[PDB]
Amino acid sequence: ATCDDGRTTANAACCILFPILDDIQENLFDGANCGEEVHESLRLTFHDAIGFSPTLGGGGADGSIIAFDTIETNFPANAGIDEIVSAQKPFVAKHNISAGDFIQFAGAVGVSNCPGGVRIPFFLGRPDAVAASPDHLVPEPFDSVDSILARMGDAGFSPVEVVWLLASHSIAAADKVDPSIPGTPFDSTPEVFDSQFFIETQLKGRLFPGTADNKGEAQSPLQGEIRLQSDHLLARDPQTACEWQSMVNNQPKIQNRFAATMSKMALLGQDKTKLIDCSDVIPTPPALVGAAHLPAGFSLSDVEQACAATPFPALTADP
Ligand code: HEM
Ligand SMILES: C[As](C)(=O)[O-]
Ligand SMILES: C[As](C)(=O)[O-]
Ligand SMILES: [Ca+2]
Ligand SMILES: [Ca+2]
Ligand SMILES: [Fe+3]
Ligand SMILES: [Fe+3]
Ligand SMILES: [Fe+3]
Ligand SMILES: [Zn+2]
Ligand SMILES: [Zn+2]
Ligand SMILES: [Zn+2]
Ligand SMILES: [Zn+2]
Ligand SMILES: [Zn+2]
Ligand SMILES: [Zn+2]
Ligand SMILES: [Zn+2]
Repeated sequence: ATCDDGRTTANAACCILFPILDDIQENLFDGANCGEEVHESLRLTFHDAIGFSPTLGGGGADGSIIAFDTIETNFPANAGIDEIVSAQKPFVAKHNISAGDFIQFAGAVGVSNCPGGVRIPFFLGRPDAVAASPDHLVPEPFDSVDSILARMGDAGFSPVEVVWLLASHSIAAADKVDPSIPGTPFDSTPEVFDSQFFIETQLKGRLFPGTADNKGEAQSPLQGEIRLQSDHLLARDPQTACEWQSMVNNQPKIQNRFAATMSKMALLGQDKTKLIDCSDVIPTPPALVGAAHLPAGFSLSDVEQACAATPFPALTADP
């Protein structure tokens, strides 16, 4: 199909997305960059979708975190998310798509701006949210591995799928974990969707980049970086350590698993056979330019190898 302006897409119904794409690319993403708003919007896709529990309720990827923001944004685990919700609200008001669709669309658009990134499958047609998420559904950085795997499992994700989804932390920072140093990234390349995150989480911790007693924070190996206690544990726990290490310098796996699992998350609470596939409106992501590697002055002796079956891979070091 050919839309009013000459752009094409497989299903004509997808045409309404093109002006929305242009609007968000300039006005939310600072001109199609992989920056702060991309990161927050990708976080938002998760804090929307994971509000889903067979026992407790919540409609999943339904736009509830916008529609019921007054409730959801005051949950402790949602600290800091009010900023991006308030930034997305005017676009949702202005355009003719549901908040659930908008959140997933903005997340997939944003991720496509990141070198090494992926086009997450996107489906159009979610109805407006009809309930707030229950509290206590979003994993927290001071939660155990057992707790996180049980929560994500409750929502339908296996342990390997949790690791795959945490490739998100390759383009991410924290603002509230240590509010003395807001905006500190989880890897040395927060504007590149790469395996740096899985390498750097495996390094021996050395320092706290800000203050030293924050709940849910572990030592970081690098002054410009913050480490979550949840990521420290997942990189090391016998349940997840071997999958974690398998991501290192495995960019094809990161891409293919992240996109597939994000699609599954984007569809929590929904039914893709009632939705329309609009994946071809999402832009083509830029490529990686070079290999993930150790930071300057590090070596493999700085890696806390945690997988019994398989030696951590050789890596070069930024010299
Ligand atoms: C599995 C358990 C997870 C835990 C415990 C966790 C925890 C956290 C924490 C504490 C922050 C920083 C919040 C702040 O202080 O500003 C954060 C940021 C973020 N998370 Fe995770 N998260 C998890 C899974 C996920 C998943 C599945 C996604 C997939 C979309 C995701 C995407 C992000 C992004 C992109 C950021 C950066 C936000 C920003 O830069 O402002 N997270 N997460
Ligand atoms: C039950 As919980 C994910 O708030 O520790
Ligand atoms: C004290 As809790 C179950 O919200 O991690
Ligand atoms: Ca929701
Ligand atoms: Ca990165
Ligand atoms: Fe509201
Ligand atoms: Fe913030
Ligand atoms: Fe580097
Ligand atoms: Zn900006
Ligand atoms: Zn922000
Ligand atoms: Zn519009
Ligand atoms: Zn809780
Ligand atoms: Zn908790
Ligand atoms: Zn942020
Ligand atoms: Zn364990």
